[PDB]
Amino acid sequence: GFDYDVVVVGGGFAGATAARECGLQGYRTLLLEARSRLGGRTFTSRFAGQEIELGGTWVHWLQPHVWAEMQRYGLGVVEDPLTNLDKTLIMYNDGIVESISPDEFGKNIRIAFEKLCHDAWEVFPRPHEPMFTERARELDKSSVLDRIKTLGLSRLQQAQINSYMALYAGETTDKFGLPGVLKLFACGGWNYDAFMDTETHYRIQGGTIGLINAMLTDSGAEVRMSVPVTAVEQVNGGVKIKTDDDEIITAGVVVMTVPLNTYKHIDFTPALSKGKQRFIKEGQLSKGAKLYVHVKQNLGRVFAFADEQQPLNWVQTRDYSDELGTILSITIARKETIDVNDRDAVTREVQKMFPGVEVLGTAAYDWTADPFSLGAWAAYGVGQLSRLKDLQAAEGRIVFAGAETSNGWHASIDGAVESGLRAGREVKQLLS
Amino acid sequence: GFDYDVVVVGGGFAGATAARECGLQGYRTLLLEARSRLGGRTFTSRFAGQEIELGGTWVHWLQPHVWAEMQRYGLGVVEDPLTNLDKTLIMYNDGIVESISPDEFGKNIRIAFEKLCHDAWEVFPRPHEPMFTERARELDKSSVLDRIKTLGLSRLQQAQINSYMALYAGETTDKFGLPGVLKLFACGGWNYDAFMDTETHYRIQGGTIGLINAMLTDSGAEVRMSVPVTAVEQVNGGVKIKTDDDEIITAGVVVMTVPLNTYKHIDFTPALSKGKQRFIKEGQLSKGAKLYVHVKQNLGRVFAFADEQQPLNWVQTRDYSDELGTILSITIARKETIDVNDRDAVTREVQKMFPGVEVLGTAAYDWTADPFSLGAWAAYGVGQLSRLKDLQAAEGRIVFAGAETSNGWHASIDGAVESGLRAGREVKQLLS
Ligand SMILES: Cc1cc2c(cc1C)N(C[C@H](O)[C@H](O)[C@H](O)COP(=O)(O)OP(=O)(O)OC[C@H]1O[C@@H](n3cnc4c(N)ncnc43)[C@H](O)[C@@H]1O)c1[nH]c(=O)[nH]c(=O)c1N2
Ligand SMILES: Cc1cc2c(cc1C)N(C[C@H](O)[C@H](O)[C@H](O)COP(=O)(O)OP(=O)(O)OC[C@H]1O[C@@H](n3cnc4c(N)ncnc43)[C@H](O)[C@@H]1O)c1[nH]c(=O)[nH]c(=O)c1N2
Ligand SMILES: CN1CCC[C@H]1c1cccnc1
Ligand SMILES: CN1CCC[C@H]1c1cccnc1
Repeated sequence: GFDYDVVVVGGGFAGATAARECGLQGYRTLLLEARSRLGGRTFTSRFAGQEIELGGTWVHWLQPHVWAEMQRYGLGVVEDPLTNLDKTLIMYNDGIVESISPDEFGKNIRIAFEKLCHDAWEVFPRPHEPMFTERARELDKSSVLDRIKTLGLSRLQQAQINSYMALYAGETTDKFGLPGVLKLFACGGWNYDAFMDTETHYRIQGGTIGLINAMLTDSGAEVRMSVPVTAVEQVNGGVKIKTDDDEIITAGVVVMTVPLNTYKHIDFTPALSKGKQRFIKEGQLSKGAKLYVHVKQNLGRVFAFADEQQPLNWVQTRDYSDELGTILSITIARKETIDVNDRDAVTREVQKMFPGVEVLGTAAYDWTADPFSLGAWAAYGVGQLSRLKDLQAAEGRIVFAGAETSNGWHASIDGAVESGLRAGREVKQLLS
Repeated sequence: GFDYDVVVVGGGFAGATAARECGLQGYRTLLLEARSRLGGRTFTSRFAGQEIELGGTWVHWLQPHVWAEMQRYGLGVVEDPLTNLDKTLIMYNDGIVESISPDEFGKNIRIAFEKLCHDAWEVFPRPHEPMFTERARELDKSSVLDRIKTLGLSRLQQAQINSYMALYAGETTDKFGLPGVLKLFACGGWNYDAFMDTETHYRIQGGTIGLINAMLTDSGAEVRMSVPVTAVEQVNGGVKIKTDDDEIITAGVVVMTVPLNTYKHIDFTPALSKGKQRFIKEGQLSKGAKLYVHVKQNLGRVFAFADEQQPLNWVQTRDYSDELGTILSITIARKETIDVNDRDAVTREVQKMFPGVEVLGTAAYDWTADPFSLGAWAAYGVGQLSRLKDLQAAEGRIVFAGAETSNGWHASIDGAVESGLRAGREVKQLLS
């Protein structure tokens, strides 16, 4: 006799997926979202006359959960200009920007990545069972920098791969866990060309928010925004959920999908297991941010890495023409290197990378400062992947999901969807 | 005012998927299946104390649609013994059986396959859009043998790759379309090690029939077996469906999922488009069959190719031990090379490959003789992939699906599931 069969906390991809799974079974379903918008660590917006994605953006058909959703809802891919590049740049830690022949640039990051992931087949034959091999557990004592130091890379190759890895860490690479990277590489078919294609090439037709809305419309669930959950109590065979204004909603089961780094906002009664408490105290690593810049010049199709002591770590073209100029998509590994909301600073750093351009505008999102993400994409520190099952475990009538808790594409939209399908299955089990 | 909102014809993976999609929307749904069982070109059975799969068997997490279903229903993988092989054999067209070091055997098929598919990245950058490039249309004038003749392969390599390709054709390789193979290779991450892992390594926990049953239970649809549809007439804004005993069922929309090679059993009014009629007159190529053999000896973990003039084209171990002996899974490219239901012949051919073994039993399935498949897995002849859209097109209130009609993994369970998700979306569009 509860208010709802299931309450889903969080309206990103994990929560939207879980609510869709539950609603299609006929369960009375409520989704509670803290922000005044949906999408979570994805956010569709507009800038310089284009639709832009200020969080998670790119997907691929090798990513099984999100691709199946795109198949169900009839969403095509939209290709960003990553082939036939006009310029490929590396900006080293010492501030030098060097233009590299695009063919040579791609050959060298491929060599570095395949060397970094040389044992991916042996360590992760089953990337959706991350601790399947003893070697993966042994490697979880090492960081990505530990391995980079043994590869004998050239100066170009070392700068490229350390830029790539600092971005995926949202942190310096001495803190970044090694097995999680090998596992993503295995997910992308154990080969660099395939894996790179999955990461920044194709966007969703209609945007991330379009797929969120399709799922929630399908679900039939009641959806409420601007309602943060601040406490969850298991009592009377179900759960009592309290919001910041002390209203109480009861439910048979709760699906938690909030980002790991935000669990400090929520009091659990009884306390969560010690393993989960350890993960909550640690958090995940990433301190990233994202921004678009509109410049007056037509730079064509460009790509740049910047190493971890520099701010503009991953740059590529979103749009270009003589009439428009260029819109650049820029992802930042560590928000401490640049205040993406400080336009003067942004203009200085962009000109450092592209001397002589005039900045006509910017659009930025500081995911690390946002109270309802407190960080960016999921990134495991040393030793954390080994303990993933602690985060995944159900605790009585509370089910846990979110990209951090997925087995496969944990840094991606796909991993969020995966965790939501798992959550739907677990809700069905708990309501049987 | 029809009997049903939607009638799904056929209870293989495409039909089970479509019925699930439609039932979860609340549409009044009926599935009609011709055989007295479900599963279509998959069939879970029992032999020598083990559960066996006499049709489609192996899946992979790089296959997005079937993997997402396994995530939803909580189905793990079951690994067959393909690593650390004890014996790898090649049987040439001239009947010689040669034992090859397993490491060398794998190196040589990898070289042959990567050479055959050397241009897969350029021809199929988007494997789910098969005619995206002009080069793919140009290559659809050539057969797989046409390309093999230009590779300069060794005797071992040519025999290995021609065996592999005759199996995927279910026919001799001079008739097999080239682009469809390049496209499957692209689906498997554009690399041989990944692609091979997707094809014969992992089975579905609980079997193909377990996943069919889960989908149809979820669907809530009414399911009727031993009811072949023999005619479909579009009339009165919907469809009239006639069965072999002249009963008539009416519906708003019909989803056709029967195998292409069986369309001769069904009269359409009005006639289907000329493009579809051409495909129906041509059919798809494969003439394959499958069988398991129980021998008294423990052969360990074995793998064999046999070239296309010989019958046992793809052999691997299903189970082995000293107490049990060995169960071998054998797939046959062309049913004209061996009568899989003739036990004496099977014993002769197995002994030709494994001289000295004692055959204790067999279990076989002649998919090419079965009236409700009239062939095996989908295999395109020369020029057919270019015309795929003709087969996919809706015709008024009739939607078409089945693995032959998919864009990606068309030779697989995954492509069937893909086509069923597409059909569900199209039914939703037609009922709006
Ligand atoms: C800048 C940037 C860039 C990328 C990416 C992320 C970021 C930040 N990613 C990763 C991808 O965006 C990410 O993995 C998923 O969006 C995570 O979805 P979840 O639903 O797990 O969490 P997510 O954080 O999206 O959703 C959780 C929800 O919980 C809410 N919430 C928090 N506390 C709450 C409370 N107390 N009460 C109620 N609700 C609460 C939040 O407001 C949020 O809506 C990505 N991926 C990819 O596939 N391709 C890409 O290109 C990128 N790039
Ligand atoms: C021997 C063998 C081996 C393999 C495979 C196939 C075969 C035959 N495949 C391919 C895979 O099995 C195949 O692609 C799908 O099962 C096809 O699913 P569909 O639903 O498209 O057709 P499918 O043929 O399964 O379903 C069509 C249904 O329509 C019914 N029907 C026909 N005419 C009718 C009528 N007039 N009225 C009513 N119903 C009618 C049939 O009885 C059948 O149940 C495979 N794939 C893979 O992923 N891994 C693998 O290892 C293999 N290996
Ligand atoms: C594809 N991604 C997953 C998480 C980070 C992200 C990414 C990669 C390159 C540039 N920006 C974001
Ligand atoms: C994995 N497959 C798809 C269709 C044919 C099939 C196959 C491959 C190897 C041996 N038997 C069947």
